[PDB]
Amino acid sequence: ESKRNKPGKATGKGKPVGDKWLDDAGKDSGAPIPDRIADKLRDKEFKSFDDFRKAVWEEVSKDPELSKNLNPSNKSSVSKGYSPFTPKNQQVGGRKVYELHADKPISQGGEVYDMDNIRVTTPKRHIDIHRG
DNA sequence: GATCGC
DNA sequence: GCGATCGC
Ligand SMILES: [Mg+2]
Ligand SMILES: [Mg+2]
Repeated sequence: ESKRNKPGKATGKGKPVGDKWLDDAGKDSGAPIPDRIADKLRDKEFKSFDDFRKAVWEEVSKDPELSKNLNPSNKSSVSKGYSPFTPKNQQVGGRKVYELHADKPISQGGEVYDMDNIRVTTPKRHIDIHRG
C-alpha cells in the first residue's frame, strides 16, 4: 500500500516560469512546477495523488496564461483536470501525456505531495531520466 | 516491481 | 479498480 494511495496535504512554494515552459519538460531535469499553481493549492489535504493531479491541471485551465500555449484540444483536457498530450516524438508507444515525476524517488524519502519535488516530463525524458 | 497515467 | 513501459 503505497504512500501515493493514502491521503495527505499539499506542500511547496513552486518556481517562476513562462507560458513556454514545456521545452525543458523534454529536457534534463524537466520543466519546473509553477508558483501560481503552488500557491493556489499549498495546504489542501488531498485524498490521493490522483486527486491532486486533477487539481493541478484544472488550475492550469482556470489560468489563462499557461493554457494560452495549448491547442483547443488540450485546453479541454486540463479543463476537466486531465493531462494534455505531448508532441509525438516525445511520446513512448501508448504513454502519451505529460507526467508528474518525483525528482527524488519516494522510496528514498521523497515526499509525495512535495510540489517542490515534482517535475514535469515527456515520457521520452521520464524514461531517460530513469536511466542516464 | 517501480512509477507514471485514466 | 484499469493500462502503459522498462527491465543492466
Ligand atoms: Mg520516477
Ligand atoms: Mg507487473
